[PDB]
Amino acid sequence: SEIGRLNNQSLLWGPYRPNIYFGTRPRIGKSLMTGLMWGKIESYTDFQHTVRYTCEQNEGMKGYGWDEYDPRRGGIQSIHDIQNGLDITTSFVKIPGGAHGGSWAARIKGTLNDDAPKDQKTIVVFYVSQEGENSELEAVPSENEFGYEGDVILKGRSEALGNYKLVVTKGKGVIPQSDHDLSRLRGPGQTVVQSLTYPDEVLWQAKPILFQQLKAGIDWLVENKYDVADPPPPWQVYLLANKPGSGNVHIVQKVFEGDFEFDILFSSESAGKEVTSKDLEREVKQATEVFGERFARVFDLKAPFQGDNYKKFGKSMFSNLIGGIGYFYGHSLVDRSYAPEYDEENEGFWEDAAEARARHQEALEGPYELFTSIPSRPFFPRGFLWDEGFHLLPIADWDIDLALEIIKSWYNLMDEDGWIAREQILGAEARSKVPKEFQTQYPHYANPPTLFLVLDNFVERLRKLDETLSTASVDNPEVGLEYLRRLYPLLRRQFDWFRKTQAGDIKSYDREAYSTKEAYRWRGRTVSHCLTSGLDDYPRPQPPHPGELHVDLMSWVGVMVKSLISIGSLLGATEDVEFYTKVLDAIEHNLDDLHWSEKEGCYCDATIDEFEEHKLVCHKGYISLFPFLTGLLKPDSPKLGKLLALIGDESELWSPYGLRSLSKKDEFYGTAENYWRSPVWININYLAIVQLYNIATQDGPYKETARDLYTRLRKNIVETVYRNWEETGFAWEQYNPETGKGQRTQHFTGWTSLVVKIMSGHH
Ligand SMILES: OC[C@@H]1[C@@H](O)[C@H](O)[C@@H](O)CN1CCCCCCCCc1ccco1
Repeated sequence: SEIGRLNNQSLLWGPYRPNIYFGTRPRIGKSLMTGLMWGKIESYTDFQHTVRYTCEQNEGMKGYGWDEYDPRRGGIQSIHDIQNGLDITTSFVKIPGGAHGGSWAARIKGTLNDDAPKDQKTIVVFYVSQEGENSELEAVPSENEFGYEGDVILKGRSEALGNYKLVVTKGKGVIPQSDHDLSRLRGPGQTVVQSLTYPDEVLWQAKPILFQQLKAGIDWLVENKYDVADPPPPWQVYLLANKPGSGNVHIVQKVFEGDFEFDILFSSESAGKEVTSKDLEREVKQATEVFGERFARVFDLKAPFQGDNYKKFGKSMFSNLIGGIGYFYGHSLVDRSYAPEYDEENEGFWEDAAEARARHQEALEGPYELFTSIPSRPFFPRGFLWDEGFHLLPIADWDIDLALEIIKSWYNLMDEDGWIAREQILGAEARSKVPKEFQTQYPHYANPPTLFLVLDNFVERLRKLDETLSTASVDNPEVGLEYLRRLYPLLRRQFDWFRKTQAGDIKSYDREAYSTKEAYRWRGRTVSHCLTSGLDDYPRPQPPHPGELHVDLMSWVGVMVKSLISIGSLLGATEDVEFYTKVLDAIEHNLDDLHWSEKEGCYCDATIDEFEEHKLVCHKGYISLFPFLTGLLKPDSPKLGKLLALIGDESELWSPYGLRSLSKKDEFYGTAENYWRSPVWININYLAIVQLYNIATQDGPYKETARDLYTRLRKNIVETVYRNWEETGFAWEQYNPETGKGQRTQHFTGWTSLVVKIMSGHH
């Protein structure tokens, strides 16, 4: 309980709003949040198009991301904005102390790029909001008439945070001055604050709230005879009238000519002395040193990636992955009808289930909270179930206590039946990034249980103060077991939930096999898709059919039983461990009996035919290697070796750039949206690389073959991601097997980042 409270205290504050360029919030649903906004202003209508706040990716932004980050300490973020001619640094640092989760500081630095006019006007805004019934926040008024010559001090109080002061410093930088008649009523130009109150649930809507104030300002100009005959400068037209006070929103605005910097100092009163700029500098410096030392220890790049170029690459892939960590809070949209159509028991079941959806029974439920890393800051800044399985493997290396926090956070969402929604859209803010048609979660929709992989890694570590806290759950085996003891019931619940809801039909067709129980079929499939599997458009038996069996799903169950055995063993759940052992046995046999093709030489999904007999439907690709990817095969398996032939074969899956999702020989190669139908995906490649390495480092028939493919596949995967990073600055969602080019979505960190773990090795 001691270590648990120390983690709470340590992880409370962070820049946990990955959906915006820069902002802070604690791991409290209703509390204090900050956000940064900037935009050049050249005209009377331009700011609304230039201003930046939520993350996007267009021709306007060269790139951005974290150059170093640890959620316990802070980090530095770099933003390269073409539209606004600015290179921005956002440095954030945490100062432990008091009872309330410590303090923190940020420095915003903006440098004009060579293209920007030397005399650019740039509007910067710091937006602060506080939710809660019994909380207060006040801007201390200034001496001077029209705004601030110096720092803005906000004093606030809340049950969650105690007393605090949030200071936005005067800054370095030329501040432009107006000789217009308006300066008599608005001042010649200075820092300003507007204190406002709105009903709590709209506070997150910083852009509209801001724009509403600017609009009222411009309206006031027009009411008071300032016109096109003789107008003030644009930048003065968009400077807000100063009106500090109290409210649950505080708009702090500055305008700069040329380069600029300013600081935010959040001072927890319950702590010792208040935070200073000089403080922020020291801690920024200190954090970097610590980051540096830990990176070289945890991510020791092995040949041929020992070079500094690869080190910068790793540091970028790592910092963006871990930097995506967010805290989200609010209601989810869930259909709790449990319509019978979602049982998908009929032929044509996809029209049945569409009819139930068209009943629109869903409603908001919760609130819920989640602490999680995300795949994509610009496009999907939210938790995806099987994604997090992958995100946490490098994170777990860095800070196992951290990863366990995230696992806990995920498992806390599980409902009474055993279900966790595979996509976590929590609260109005999260919903703003998502069409309503795609918000609704479905209690019958699974997602690969990849979080079990991280537990598997923790379990091997457990067998064999920011320093202490990162590893406290492995260094103190009592602590480690107590975690598993508490988690175990939930793991088991989820296992049962898969077998209850994702069951395949053996007994009701002409199907002979060693076990009558073991067969699985992903609920949720449409004619062309099966989103729940993770592999959107990978070809599946056509037409979809309740007699389908999916070899990937079965292998995922295998992944879970094996973990339940390890974790059960460790807690001594003897009754349980024996159930597992009979299940793992049956899956082993059943994988072969239901999914093995001796003709094709790989594992296939199955359906039942027109004549009601079990057919194999083989599509040589990731799906076909699943038992191997998930480590279910014995190292001397004849089948394994046949699969090694497939993996290595250039005319099938082996591209210079990684394993192709689908074989070049399959009819569905590069068809339709071509999502999982040729491209190279780093997450599944990572599984292939890990499993090759296992075979390569053991006595057995395939040792040297596995070793060769490990060597080359590692090389191809790392190089492809790195060349693309070098050329484009980005991690990509997937990679083109013909050109090697990164495609689909940028800023995918995201499981692409597994590249730092591939390079560093000693699995
Ligand atoms: O990383 C999560 C998820 C993985 O779990 C799956 O394995 C993967 O197959 C698909 N990805 C991405 C899902 C994208 C969410 C849909 C809203 C995005 C809107 C858009 C579409 C184009 C650009 O923006």
